Amino acid sequence: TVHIDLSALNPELVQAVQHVVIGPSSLIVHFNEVIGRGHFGCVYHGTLLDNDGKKIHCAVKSLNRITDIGEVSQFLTEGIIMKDFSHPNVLSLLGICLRSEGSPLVVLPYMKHGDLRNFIRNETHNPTVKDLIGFGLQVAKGMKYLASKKFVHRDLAARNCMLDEKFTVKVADFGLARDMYDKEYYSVHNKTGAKLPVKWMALESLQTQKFTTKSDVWSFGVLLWELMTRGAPPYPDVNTFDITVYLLQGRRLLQPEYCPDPLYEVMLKCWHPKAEMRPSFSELVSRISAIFSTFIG
Amino acid sequence: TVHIDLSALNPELVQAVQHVVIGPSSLIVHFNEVIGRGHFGCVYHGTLLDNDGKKIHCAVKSLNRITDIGEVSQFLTEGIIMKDFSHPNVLSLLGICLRSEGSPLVVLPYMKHGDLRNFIRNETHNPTVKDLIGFGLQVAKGMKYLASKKFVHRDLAARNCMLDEKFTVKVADFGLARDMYDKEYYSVHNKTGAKLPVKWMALESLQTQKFTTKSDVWSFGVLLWELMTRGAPPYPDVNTFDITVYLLQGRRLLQPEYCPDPLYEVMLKCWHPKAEMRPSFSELVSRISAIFSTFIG
Ligand SMILES: Cn1cc(-c2cc(Oc3cc(F)c(NC(=O)C4(C(=O)Nc5ccc(F)cc5)CC4)cc3F)ccn2)cn1
Ligand SMILES: Cn1cc(-c2cc(Oc3cc(F)c(NC(=O)C4(C(=O)Nc5ccc(F)cc5)CC4)cc3F)ccn2)cn1
Repeated sequence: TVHIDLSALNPELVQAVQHVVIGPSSLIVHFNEVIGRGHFGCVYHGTLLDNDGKKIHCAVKSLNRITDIGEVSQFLTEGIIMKDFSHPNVLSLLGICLRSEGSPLVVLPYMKHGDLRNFIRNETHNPTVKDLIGFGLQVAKGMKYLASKKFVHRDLAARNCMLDEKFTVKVADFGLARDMYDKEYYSVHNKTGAKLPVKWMALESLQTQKFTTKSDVWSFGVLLWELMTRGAPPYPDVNTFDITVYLLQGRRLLQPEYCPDPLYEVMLKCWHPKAEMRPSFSELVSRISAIFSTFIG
Repeated sequence: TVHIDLSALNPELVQAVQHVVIGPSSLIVHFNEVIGRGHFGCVYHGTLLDNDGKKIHCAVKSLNRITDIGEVSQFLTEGIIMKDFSHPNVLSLLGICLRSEGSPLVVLPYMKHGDLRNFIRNETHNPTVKDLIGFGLQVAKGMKYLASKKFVHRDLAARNCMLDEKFTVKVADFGLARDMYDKEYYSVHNKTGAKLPVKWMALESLQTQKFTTKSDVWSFGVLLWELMTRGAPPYPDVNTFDITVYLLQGRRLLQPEYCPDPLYEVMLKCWHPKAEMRPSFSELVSRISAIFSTFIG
């Protein structure tokens, strides 16, 4: 039971939400089929009805246990941010349900193969080295696009990239994760306080808490490493409190077994201690494209 | 076009600069908006970004026309000297940009009301006698602090005190000045040779070119006089070449119109021909505090 005063929301926000509102008899939420639980609420399988009558399989993200109007606001703006991107390697929005009674909803296209991290860890799938380089390239393209819209991601990692039925990677800001044998996704970050994924963070972000596109580039480097190790945890035998010093000493993730030398060289350029010396996403797309092009497998 | 060998700088200096480094990701230099031109280079309006997102209005001091590595060194040490002071009446440092390619930068907080001399001369502002005594007191407090760190200023005068949006005086070593109708600051001292502001200098400094805290006390006396006359030039009818003799004869700046007797008495004690007989800044803070406290206006 939720009653929301719509008049207490920013009116421009409400108007933006109206441009992507979902029809009254188009969405079915399968409460029986949970995808995950977060601090915000639940994510369900759902079935949206096309402007024609067609049945679209989607993921319904629902806001539950609401305590204040600011929480509704943030939920809705996150939704609106992703409405104004349009790129095959960035996860798109199907719609939003905002009513004065009941949980607000954000509806997303269903991603057949879930998150990229569980996919590359899954032993039934045998993604080849070339494939993994392919996935890293599609990610670079998504970040290249987002960096062109001056959007800073802050939480790039394999767990936040989804993978669709055509094996297209959609960069996303899911915030949830799951284990190999878990049926359901759960929250990665704490309910309150800053989102700090230490082992994906740039040296300067660890020190100053300031995130930039150039720090997304670092996280990408780490994301590449995940791909080439098929989802190994980074710096496993290092405590999250010692990471900073470890980096300051000049140590870096080591070359994974079947990772090509020039791709590992890309990862290092991503981890350059000076941000402005790291490559842009545009340069990464070109470098990794060249590598992919000349790779045999 | 300038390229600097960082390895040719003292390594401790470079390490100190690292503790206050700014990212080329955070500073915007408005080359279109010049504040002043000196022999070192230019000062621009600029916009620095807070460690997460806030836009800070600053002044960017840039080193241009560099001929040798010693010049870079001095520029940078001046910056570092002012990083290790911390006092509300001493101008602080926002940061330094030191890169191999391009002009080195020192970034400072923007002072809404510019230098103290132009402020008290400005007829749109009607600072009362009490206010002016207030400004002199804030200066004494700044010098008191600097004298406790064994720092000798050498060039204290109203033109080198800045004034912020709360009307706090920041003692500084700006080195620049401007006229009532000039839109832009210019150099006070010659390109080459010693910085010698004759009408603010202690008798012994005029003779021996040695500067001490006790000679800063003299300059302060003169600075007080500027304040009480709302920025009149000192010894106007005296040539800079005859000042020494004039002082040797025992003559001193006269009592300004609405200056209180006991504050003028403070100024004289500052101009005592024997340095060790002048008051310390700590004594000046007490004396002027008492005067300010019992002043009605
Ligand atoms: C088999 N399987 C299918 C699934 C499955 C699970 C799904 O759940 C979600 C996935 C998300 F990515 C978000 N994301 C979000 O809610 C937001 C988001 O994506 N932000 C954002 C996006 C792109 C940007 F560039 C920048 C920001 C608004 C935060 C939510 C979800 F519920 C969805 C589809 N499919 C899981 N397993
Ligand atoms: C409206 N308006 C605002 C403005 C305006 C102009 C500004 O220009 C500057 C002011 C300075 F004081 C320095 N100072 C310096 O560069 C140094 C300095 O201050 N050293 C120092 C400082 C304090 C000490 F106790 C001892 C030494 C290193 C020499 C530089 C500047 F570019 C800045 C802000 N605001 C001018 N008009």
